[PDB]
Amino acid sequence: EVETFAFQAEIAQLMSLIINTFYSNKEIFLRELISNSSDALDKIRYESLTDPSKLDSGKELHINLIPNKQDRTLTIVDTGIGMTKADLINNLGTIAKSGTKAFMEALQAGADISMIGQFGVGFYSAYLVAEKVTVITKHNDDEQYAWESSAGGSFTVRTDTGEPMGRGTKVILHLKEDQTEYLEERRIKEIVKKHSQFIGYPITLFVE
Ligand SMILES: O=c1[nH]c2cc(CNS(O)(O)c3cccnc3)ccc2n1-c1cc(Cl)c(O)cc1O
Repeated sequence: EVETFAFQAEIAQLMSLIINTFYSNKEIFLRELISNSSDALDKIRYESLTDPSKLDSGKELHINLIPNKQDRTLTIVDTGIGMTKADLINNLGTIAKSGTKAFMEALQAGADISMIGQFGVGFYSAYLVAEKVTVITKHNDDEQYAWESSAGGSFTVRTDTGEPMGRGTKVILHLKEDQTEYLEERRIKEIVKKHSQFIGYPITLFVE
């Protein structure tokens, strides 16, 4: 059973802006996704201070970067708080309608696409490099779900019966044919060092 949803008009417009605008500094997508993972990890860290049983689904708080040259995918895995099915559907737990507005008002006021994260809609910068994005998530209060979208105004949600994660979120970037540089170890290392060198959780770059 696959459910198909329409993006809210402001999100479809934000996604069209990211896909169609000429902007060479595409590498910021990784900073934005690592920042989202760090926010999810802060959230489970905080919640577990009062209820340590919330870490029954996994005590390790980390981020893994997994390139796969054969599948042409870059996967960002975190063991953060995860998202419920409702959260996924409601713009991946973001304030995307009000954030898209504030980002649009900022762009007209002298901002560039790299400031997207300040408006809480940094997730959608994944479409700077990916033709398709799959989000696998597991929250303690819900089952494991897979969100997916190739943009074009719609997304799907289905239960994920493949590899249970325990808790957290997996962002699978199906890279555009001319964005394969983001599968190279030296390029990922460079971007992590430049934009995410002081994240409060271990970032492990997997090798092939
Ligand atoms: O899976 C989750 N759970 C998350 C939880 C948070 C924080 N959620 S909360 O605290 O409910 C919130 C919502 C809206 C505004 N302020 C705070 C942030 C990112 C999360 N993520 C997450 C989201 C994206 Cl898009 C991602 O790339 C990776 C992630 O781990």
